[PDB]
Amino acid sequence: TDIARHVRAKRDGCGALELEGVEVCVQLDDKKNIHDLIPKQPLEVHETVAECMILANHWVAKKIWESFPH
RNA sequence: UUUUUUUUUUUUUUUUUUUUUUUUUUCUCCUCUUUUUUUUUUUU
Repeated sequence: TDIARHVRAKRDGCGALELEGVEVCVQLDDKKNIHDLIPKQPLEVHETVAECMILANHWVAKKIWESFPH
């Protein structure tokens, strides 16, 4: 939690653009038919893991660029 | 006291052959309406 919170702190002091999409989820029972629909949401922990893997993939891309130029 | 005679089941067998699924019609034909076309993002 703390690590993610403050990786967020930094890379928003830089300043990202965090926006959203109109996404909905669907549950299907035994009969395979629509019990109900439910709008889904972005959760704190989604943001945490999103930024952890952003920074990860970022260092990855750095490594592989300085490692292979063209 | 009533003798004698009037044929019967066609003859024949020791002939060659080098093709081939099917088969033969039916004309030109008015697709109705918020749009440029949305798009990163993350959790599978």
